[PDB]
Amino acid sequence: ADTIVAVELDTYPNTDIGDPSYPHIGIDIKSVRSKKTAKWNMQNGKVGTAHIIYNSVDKRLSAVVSYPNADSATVSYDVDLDNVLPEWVRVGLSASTGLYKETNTILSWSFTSKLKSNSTHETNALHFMFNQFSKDQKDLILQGDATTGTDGNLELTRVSSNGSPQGSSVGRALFYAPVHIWESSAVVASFEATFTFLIKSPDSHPADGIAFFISNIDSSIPSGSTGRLLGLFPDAN
Amino acid sequence: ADTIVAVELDTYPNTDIGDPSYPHIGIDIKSVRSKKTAKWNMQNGKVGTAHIIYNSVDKRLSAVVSYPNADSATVSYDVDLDNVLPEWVRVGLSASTGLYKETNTILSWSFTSKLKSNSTHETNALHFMFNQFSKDQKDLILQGDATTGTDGNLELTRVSSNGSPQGSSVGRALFYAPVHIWESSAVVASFEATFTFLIKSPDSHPADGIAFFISNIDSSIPSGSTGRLLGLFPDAN
Ligand SMILES: [Ca+2]
Ligand SMILES: [Ca+2]
Ligand SMILES: [Zn+2]
Ligand SMILES: [Zn+2]
Repeated sequence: ADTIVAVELDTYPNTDIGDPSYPHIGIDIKSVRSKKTAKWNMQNGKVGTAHIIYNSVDKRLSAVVSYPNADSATVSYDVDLDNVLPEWVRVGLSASTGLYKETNTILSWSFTSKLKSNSTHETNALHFMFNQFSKDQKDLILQGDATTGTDGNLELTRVSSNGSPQGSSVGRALFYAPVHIWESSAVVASFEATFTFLIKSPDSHPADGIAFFISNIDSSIPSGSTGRLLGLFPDAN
Repeated sequence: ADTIVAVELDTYPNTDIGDPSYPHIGIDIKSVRSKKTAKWNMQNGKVGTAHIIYNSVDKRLSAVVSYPNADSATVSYDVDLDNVLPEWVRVGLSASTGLYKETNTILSWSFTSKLKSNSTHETNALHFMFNQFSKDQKDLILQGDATTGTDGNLELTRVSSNGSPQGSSVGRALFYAPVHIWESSAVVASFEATFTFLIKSPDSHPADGIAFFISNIDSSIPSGSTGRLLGLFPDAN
């Protein structure tokens, strides 16, 4: 398989393979069996605010989710990013669904790497601010059945049936450029993300969530993920 | 031919094809026949400080170069980036020489676009700070005969024969990711650069200059450019 670490904002409680009995936020080191979990409200179509950092002076890998007028879920996990994730990566988004429908609209996304040339000697960035996912955005290598455009939206489903987004839809949003990580020059590359989603209520028990992965520079949709495999896992372990 | 706009930090006076009598800074719209030139010092092996902006609030493609203990050579040309430079681009550096030698050591490089979702609404970036050109940098699709690494350097020559870098060699340094420009979402993307270089005196009348282009998303070394074509124009017109 391909080595990949994601932040599952899972919206079906996958009762048989490791997730809790509630729709949560998790974090995944190569395994859909997660490393932390945290309770999530699951509001209807409301916007977004999720935020993921990792320094290596404090080596916790963090994430929060708060709708505006809602609380935050600090689902931070301590893991050693030294030996778990390859030197040059390809960041981006992954959502899926299967037999249940939900909206996986992303409207904005950002990033900032800062990797330790000689720690003070002017580290390297890849910062962006994608508030405007257009029709013909071409630094995205969006796999699967992802769409974009028509508005400022990134639609990681098969959409526009009145926003009832055609279940067993999987879509990935691999960003174009690579970033140095593994450790080697050490690994304080304090990568940030802003993950402003929209999960509309389709009045249909909405369930499978969007992830935010960091993968190897090569990828595909692994062995089918039309459902609980969450777009990036080949296997349910 | 490839639609291209360069900014020349020329060291060779090309009287025949149209450069003035001294080593100059200039600016190019689809031709080596520049629009404006200015006085540039051309010292020996010293370092670096160049700077290129374009604010469409002011439509000046301004450019200065300073050695420390030197002046600032403004070569700003009125150009409307509306109709001259493609809807998605591929930025990068370009150095070349032919029949004369020069060292074209680049030691750091940067960028910052800021492009107008809805003018205030959180312009998109692509900021990087390459102070750490590695041996195996892979967000560069460096063309020609450019090299990198072994130290923090981006050697746009064939070099290391005591760094007297083996005349008639060309190498460009195309960055990986594109930028939306042409106008379409209007063109206030104030793209900045910082271009810390080092032109060693080879004891051989140092000549052919380094550039800074914003080309099409495809390019090459055009039709052979071992010399006056400055790495990027197919023809001298
Ligand atoms: Ca699920
Ligand atoms: Ca020339
Ligand atoms: Zn889960
Ligand atoms: Zn010139």
